[PDB]
Order: sequence, then C-alpha cells, then structure tokens
Amino acid sequence: AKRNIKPFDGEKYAIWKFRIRALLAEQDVLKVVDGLMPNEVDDSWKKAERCAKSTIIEYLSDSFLNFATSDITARQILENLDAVYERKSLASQLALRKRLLSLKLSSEMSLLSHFHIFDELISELLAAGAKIEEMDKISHLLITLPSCYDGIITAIETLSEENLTLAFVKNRLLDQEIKIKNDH
Amino acid sequence: AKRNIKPFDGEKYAIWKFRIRALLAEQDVLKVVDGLMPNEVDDSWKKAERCAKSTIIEYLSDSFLNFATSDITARQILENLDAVYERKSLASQLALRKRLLSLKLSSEMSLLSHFHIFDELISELLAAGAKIEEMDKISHLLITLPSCYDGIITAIETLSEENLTLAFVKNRLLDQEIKIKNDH
Amino acid sequence: AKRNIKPFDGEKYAIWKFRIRALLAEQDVLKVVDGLMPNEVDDSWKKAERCAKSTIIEYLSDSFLNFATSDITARQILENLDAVYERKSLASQLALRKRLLSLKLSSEMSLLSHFHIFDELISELLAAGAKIEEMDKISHLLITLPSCYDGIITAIETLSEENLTLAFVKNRLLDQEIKIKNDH
Amino acid sequence: AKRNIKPFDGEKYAIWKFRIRALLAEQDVLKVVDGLMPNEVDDSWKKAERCAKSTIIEYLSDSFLNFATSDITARQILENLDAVYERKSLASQLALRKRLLSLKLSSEMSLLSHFHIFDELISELLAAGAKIEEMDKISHLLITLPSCYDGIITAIETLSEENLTLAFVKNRLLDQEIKIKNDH
Amino acid sequence: AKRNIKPFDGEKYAIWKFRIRALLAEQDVLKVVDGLMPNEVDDSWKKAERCAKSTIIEYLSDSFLNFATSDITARQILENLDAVYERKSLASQLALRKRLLSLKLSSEMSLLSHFHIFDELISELLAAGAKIEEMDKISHLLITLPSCYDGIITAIETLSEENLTLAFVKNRLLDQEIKIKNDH
Amino acid sequence: AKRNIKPFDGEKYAIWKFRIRALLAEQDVLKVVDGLMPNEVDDSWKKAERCAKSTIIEYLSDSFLNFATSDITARQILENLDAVYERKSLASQLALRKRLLSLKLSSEMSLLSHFHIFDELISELLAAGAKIEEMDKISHLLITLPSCYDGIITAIETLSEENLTLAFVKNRLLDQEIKIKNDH
Repeated sequence: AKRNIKPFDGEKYAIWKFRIRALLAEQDVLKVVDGLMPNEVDDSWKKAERCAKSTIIEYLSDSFLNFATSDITARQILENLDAVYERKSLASQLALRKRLLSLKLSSEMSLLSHFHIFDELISELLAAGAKIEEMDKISHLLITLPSCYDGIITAIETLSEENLTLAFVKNRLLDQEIKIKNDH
Repeated sequence: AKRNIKPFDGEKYAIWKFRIRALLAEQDVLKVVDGLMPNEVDDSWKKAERCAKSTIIEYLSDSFLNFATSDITARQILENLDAVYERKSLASQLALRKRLLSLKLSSEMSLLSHFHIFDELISELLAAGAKIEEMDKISHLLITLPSCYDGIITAIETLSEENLTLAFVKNRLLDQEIKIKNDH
Repeated sequence: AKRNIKPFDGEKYAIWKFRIRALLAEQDVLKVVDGLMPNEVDDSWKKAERCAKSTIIEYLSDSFLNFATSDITARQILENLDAVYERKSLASQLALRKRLLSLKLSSEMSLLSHFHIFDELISELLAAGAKIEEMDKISHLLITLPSCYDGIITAIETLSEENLTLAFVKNRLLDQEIKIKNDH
Repeated sequence: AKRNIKPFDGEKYAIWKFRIRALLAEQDVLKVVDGLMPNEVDDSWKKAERCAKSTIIEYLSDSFLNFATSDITARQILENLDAVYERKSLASQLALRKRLLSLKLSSEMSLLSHFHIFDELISELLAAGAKIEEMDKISHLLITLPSCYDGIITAIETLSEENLTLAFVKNRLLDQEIKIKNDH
Repeated sequence: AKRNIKPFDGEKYAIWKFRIRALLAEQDVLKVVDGLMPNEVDDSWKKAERCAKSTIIEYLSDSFLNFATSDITARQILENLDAVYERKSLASQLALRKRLLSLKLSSEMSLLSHFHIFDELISELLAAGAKIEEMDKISHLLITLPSCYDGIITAIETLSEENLTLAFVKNRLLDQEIKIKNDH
Repeated sequence: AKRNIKPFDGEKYAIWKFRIRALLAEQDVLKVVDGLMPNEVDDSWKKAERCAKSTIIEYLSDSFLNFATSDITARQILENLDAVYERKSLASQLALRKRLLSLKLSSEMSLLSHFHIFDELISELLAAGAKIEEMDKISHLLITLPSCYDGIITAIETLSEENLTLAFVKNRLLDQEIKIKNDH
C-alpha cells in the first residue's frame, strides 16, 4: 500500500510501529493488533487476521523476517517486537543519558535543529522507560547551551517562576538567538 | 493519493501546511480544523478526526512524527507545528524587515531568483505575525530593484488604474527584464 | 491523477490551462469551471466544487499557491489566473512580434522544427489578443527563410493565386527543401 | 492507463499513431476515427468523441498540443497530424528510394542496426505515400547486403516454398550472421 | 497492467509468450487465444477480443508492431508469431547443438550457474523441436565437465544403474564440488 | 500488488520463498501448498491453484521461468525449487559448519556486517537440512566474537534469566559495541 513506511532494520522502532499501526487502521485492520478475541472465528475475523500479518511481513527487512516463521499471528509479531525493542532497559537509559549530556551547540548548527535533536533524544529516553518532569527537561536543555546564552537564562531564572515551561524557554532562546546572529 | 505534497522536513512549512489544508478540505475533513467542537460527537466527527490524523501522520517525515506520537487531536498537531515553525516574535519581524529593506538585485543574479528570495522573505515575515498588505509587498519589491527598471516602475505607479496585484507587477518586471536583456 | 501536467510556474499558461481543463473534464468535474450556478447547493454540487480546487492546487507550484488562500473557489482561481496571464496586453504582442521578426533559418535546424517554432509563436501571438489573417501568416513565414528559398517563392507568387494558404506554402517549402539538402 | 505509448515529440510518428489507434480500439472508441458520421448523434457518439479527444490530448506533448487547442474533432486532429508528419511527396519518395538503393552494410555495424535503419527507411517510404509490397521490402533488404550472405540469400530465393515474409527473412539473416561471426 | 513483461524484441520468445499468456489468464482474457469460436459474437466476446489484442500490442517493441496492422485478431497475432519464432527449424537445432558442445566449466563460474545455463540451453533445444531422452541429457552434461569431475562419474557409472537421472547426477556433482573447492 | 518481494534470481532463496508463502497465505491460497489433495476438486481448488501458479510465475525472473513452463502444479514448482536451491547434503553441512566455527570478527568490519554474515551462514546451514536450535545459534554467535565482548557475554550467559533469544543477544552485543566505540 503506502510506501512511506521504511522497512524495519532495528533502528527507530517506535516510528516503524506507529506507521504500521496507522496503515493498519487505514484499512480497518488494526482491530487485530488491539481488540477483543472472539469465542469463534468468523469470516470477518478471517481476512484481517492474515492481512495484518502480510502487511507486517511486507514492511520487514530480510533479517527480521524470522519473527513470523509462518506460525506467529499478527498481534504476536508486534508483541515479540515490543518484548525485545520496546523494553525498559537500564542500558538504553544510560546510553541515552550519556548522549544527552554530550550535546553541545555548534556555530554550524541552527538552534531549531538542535532543539529538534534534543526533543527526539528526550522522546527516546522517555520511551526507554525513564520518567522526566518538566523542570528536568529545561535542566537538560540549558546545560547544552554555550556561554553565549547565559544572561537570558538568568532573566529566565529571576523573573519567570510559574510559566517556566520547556516551550517558554525554547521560545525565549529562539527569540534571543538572532541577537547573537547579528552580533557574531 | 496526492503525491505532490512533499513531506515536512523543517523547510517551507507554509507550503506544506497550505497543501495539507487543501487536501483535508478536499476530503470533507477541514471542518474539524476550523470551526467549533460540537457537544454531540458522533461518527461524522470520529471518522473525520481519524482521517485528518492519518493524513497528517502520513505526510509527516519519520523524524517529525514526534509531534503526534501521543493521543493528540488533529487541531493540536497543527497547533504544535504552528507554535514551532510559525513562531510570533517581534524581534524576528524587525530583523527580517531590516534584511528585506537592505535587499538589492545583483547583476549576476536573474530576476527569478530575486523574486524567489523576496517571496521567501515575505513568507518569513507573515509567519512571524507581521501583517503586510499586498500594496506593501508591491512597494517592498519595487524599492528592491535597480534604476534600470525605474521607468516601468513609474508606469506601474502612475499609469496603472486597475486593482494592482503582486502577480501583475512581477509579470511586468519580467517583461521589462526581458526587454533589457534584449537591448543589452 | 494524471502526472503529465507540469506544475504551473508562470510559463506556457495556455498549455497548463488546457491540460487542467481536460483532466477536470475526465473526472466529470469541469462543470464547476464553466457551468450554471444553482440557486441552492446540493450534494452533487458539493464534491466537484472542492475537487476542482484541490486538483488546481495540486498542479500549482509553490510560488503561485497564494492564488487560492483557502477562500477562492475553483472557478475564481482560473479567473484570476486568466486576468493576469490570459490577457490582451500590448507589451506581450510587441515582444512576440519582435521575436517573430528575428527568426532566421539555420543549417543546423530542420525545416519541420522551424515550422513548428513559427506555428507556436503564431499561436502565442494570436492568444495575445492580436488577429492575424491567412496572408499575414505567409508573409511572416517567408521573411524568415534564407536566400535559398527564393525562386520557389516566385513560383508560389506567380502561379498560385487562390489556393495560397499557409498549409500549401509549408508543403511546397518542405517538398523543395530536399533539393537544397542534396545540393549543399 | 497504458504507459508504453511514448508521448509524440515529432519523432517516430507511425509508431505513436499505431499505438494510439490500438488504444482507441481497446476502449470502443476507434469507431469515430474510421467509418461515417451518423445523422442521429447521441450519447454513444458524444462520449466516444470526448474519450478520443481526451486520450489524444493526454498522449500528446506539451509543445504539440497546438494541434487540438481549438474545438476540433478527434478525426481532424489525426488528419492534421497526418498532413504534417505523413506528408505525401513524390520527390521525397524518389530521394528516399535513392538513399535506400545505395544503402549497404558496413563491417563495424551489426545486423540489428542495419535492420533498424532499413525499417526506418521503409517507414519513411510508406509515410510518403509510396506503395511497397512485402516482397519488394524483402528484395530491398536482400540487395543491401554483402556477398557473405549471398549463399543463404539464394537459399531464401530458391529453396523456400512457403509464403515468404520479412520476419522470416530477418531471422534467417540473423542466424547466418551468427554463423559467420562464429566462423570468423 | 503488470510491468514485469519485457517487450518482445526477437529474443527469448518462449518467456514472452508465457508471460503474455499468464497476464491474459489473470484478467480472464486468455479464452480468446485458446478457446471455442462462437457462432455469433456477443457482448462478452466483444471486449476480451480487443483487450487481448491491446495487451499484445502494449508489450511489443516498435519493430514488431507490424504484426497487427489493425486487422489481425488477437489469436492470429500469436499464431503468426509462433509460425516464425516457435518453429521446428533444423538450423536452430544445429546452432543450439553447437553451443551446447562448446560449454566448458571455468574456475570463475559456479556449478549451480553452469547447471542453470545447461538446463536453459536444453530447454531451448527441446523447444526447437528436437527430442532428448534422460540419458542424452546426462551425456551432454558430463561432456562439459573438466578433468576434476572424473572419478565421481565412474562412481556414477559403476554403482548407479537404475536411479541414473539428471537430478541425481546434478546432486552428486554439487555434493562433490565442495571437495574440489577446499582442495584447490 | 506487494512489490517488496524481489524476483528470484538464484540469490537468497529462503527470503523469496518466505515472502511468497506469506503472500499466498494473504490471499487464501497457501492451503494448496500445505495440506492434502481432496478427492472432490471444485472451483475452490482450481481458482486457488491458478492464483498460486500466476503469483509464482509473476514473482519469478525471466530466466527462472523454466521451472514452470509445463503444466506443473503450484506444489511441484516449489518442490523443484527446494530440490535445487535448498539441497540437503551432509558434506555441505560439515563444510559450512567448519567455515562458521572458524569465523571471527575483524577489527575493520563493523558488527552489523558480521551479524549479516553469520545470518547468511545460519541460513545456508538450515537450507542444507542441518537442525540448529536457537540456543545453538546464540552459542555460535558468541564464540565468534573477540575478547572485548567477553564480559557482556558472561552477563548474557549467567545473569540473564528470561527466555534468551537471538534478537536480544544481538541487541545487547550492538549496545556493547557502541559502548566500546565510545570508550575508544
């Protein structure tokens, strides 16, 4: 069907799972993955059950095709994939924290792209099972900024006390960045 | 099935948003984006919301799907994208206006590239919340031209009597550029 | 739908308009562009009205997408495009006449290609609002020929007096060209 | 939906015309091209004419749409194309025949390219109104060959007893060429 | 429809014919090629008759398009193609035997690929009208082997006397090849 | 319409076979490949056999169609392919096992390429009839690694308590490789 789904190759499992779920819901097939198992199998629950499996097999790389082996139902393929990739593993949390603490702004990288990278890393770390509050996101974001973005942070700390949200900090940093861009 | 909509990748957000809105209006779906939320929600709303969410997810890039991973309505996905790639900032408006007022046409650059740059600057101005009328756009385009067009510029400002538009001015400037190139 | 329609980029507007009209007529949608406005809007006049607009937006470049702005109906988009491009402008007529008077046959160009170029220039000039008779087309064609195609022109002038049509002149020139090709 | 028909661009008009005629015959449309015009025109004729015009416009190039811009029936578009790219000229027939009779096979050129050139020359002859039978085509192909094939040529002219065709002669010549290449 | 069918260009006619037959059977159209001619033509026998012809014309190269000439029915196109290509010609048999006797195993060619080449050559020779028994296939296969595959052949000759089939010989040679691969 | 199945060309037969089996199971066709042959054959069997044969022919290459040229059932085509590209040979099993036991990870080669090579070797082993459990595969993968992973290897063998699988071991090894690359 839709060719926008990149085949799963062990990287970015959440994106692939979300795309597969959306495509299955498009064809009124997602009820197989998350629904209620009928007591008896009907004709309606005979076509979607194999259509979902065929769609999953279609968007899987050569190495991962062993997840099916022609005997695993469509729901259990995604269950097995979740049990190995969508898992709350401490090693992944440690690796994501190590990568997050190594982020540094560079003159060749725009602020919006850096914010997007930080946001996707935060999303991955949250999907790794760890819980991050609103204040911790700001704390992680401000440590990656260079010495240029210092005084505004103070203006954020002293003045703002209730509206201190990640969106507000991002907006203030984006607004104040042009003052460095024209200053060089 | 409209494949002319390039997936959003952080570049040219206005074009992608306009294409998405037009496609949603095609399928009787735009009513959930603009309007109100009825108290009696039924299939006519659930199906439209599902179609809008599926279309937005399909036409978003893999790295940009983080804006709709959670259970977020179609309106809120577009609102989140608007709050990021269409940020309202007065300082940004002033900086972009200063850049546009100093813009000039170079000899080695054709008129089409200058028109594209001016269009990009105007799109950035409108995205930043600046309210610019079409006459102001025409004036900004005219003041960013060399003296060789000055004559026809007067013919645009004095002799023209109909409802002046940016497209007509651009076509007249292109014709004048062709005449100048033929003369030189 | 059909991908043979090049997106409109301010060049060859007549071809783009004809292709869009043909595609709309293919889907029984062209009645929106040129039809009768009903007193009340029905379900039949609810789908095509937006399908035509979506098709027009689909086959428009990024710069021209401002012609819609989500509030202009499908007929009025083409009306606005006609009012700026499909216009009887004297400047376009002068430019087309200047280009037509500069046509010269070259040894590296075949006679059929030159005839096609002259025909498309004549069609563009006619679409510019000027009226050309049958004799004027022949007069414009014969002035672009080199000194090789002289005597046959005399044979055209002295002998033919009633069947003097553009097709006859083109046929005679094509027949007589091979006499130069083998003569060098 | 038949995409094997290359859009007409002034090259190989016979192939494009044959493909268009076959496609029209597929959709019960060719009846409006060959036949007569009934006095009682109804939907069965209007729909067929519209389908033919739409197909011809779709399979014509952007620069070649000038042949059908006006309200011109499907028969007349093909007639206009025939009068241009299938012009009947006795002098053209004589020139092409003189070129074909002097044609010879070069050592550095394979038999397939020579067959293609001979086919192009024969197509140009038939387009110019020259009436050539299949036996005449076989003779023309045979006389344009070196002496190394002479033996098998005799085997074609003397030993063959069935209805000789150009395809069988071409296959026999290709087999003889393969044998000669193996020998050398 | 399906794009896996390479256009027929005078090479591998059997593959093209089989693919065309399969595609026609896919659309319930193959009954035209091989069926029973009705006494009167009905609406059912009005659409497939031209659909098969259009499909055949669609998958034919430019040179072979003369096989139809708009007057030959779909069955007769394939009949004419068979009468020229699918023919029991002694010259083709001699050429195929000459190529079969020139096969020699090379160190740069694997045994499976050589077996596939020998099998396709045997299939072509059988399609050329000649009849080959099971023993003759083995006799042709063993003559193409080098001096390395000698003793096993003796082990095949002395021991096996009833199960001496082409598949058994191929299996034994493939099993014994690795003993040369590791021996160098 | 599933275009992710690469046509069979003698390489990676297991992947192509698995994809074909999955696609057949999608269309309610796999029942003719696995099961029994009912005495009362009706349309439910003829249509399924025709669909299977058409799909297999379509997804086979042009040179590989020789396996199904004759009137051969869907089961027998797959059986013929199995008897050739999935040959059971004890000597082949021993040779592949000897090659795998001597396999080692080189410094210049990434872990992904080593995993792919190990997967190819395991697929060749399973194709040759060797019965290998998942724990044996995990052990074979672990013994083919340098000493730098030894620590985590022990953490896999001793600390792990759940049902160990090859995918989890591969993910842990990839994480350890990332950690080692970060350290070095």
